[PDB]
Parts: sequence; structure tokens; C-alpha cells
Amino acid sequence: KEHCGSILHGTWLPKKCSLCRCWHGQLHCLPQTFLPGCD
Repeated sequence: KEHCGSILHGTWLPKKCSLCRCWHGQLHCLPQTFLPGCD
């Protein structure tokens, strides 16, 4: 019962790198240059 993704942080520990979006069928979960210093 969903119409998109969500939020993420493929990082763990005190880090803020990697994400998702919420679109109707486009972009699940990826970083996408979110922080060019941390994966």
C-alpha cells in the first residue's frame, strides 16, 4: 500500500550520506552524489 519509496542513509554510525526519493514509480533508493566525500 505505497505510491513511492521513502528516506534512507546507507551510512550508519554518525554519518549523513546516501538517500532515496518518493516518486510514483521513479528512483527507489540511491545516493546520487549526495555527499562527494562519503561513498
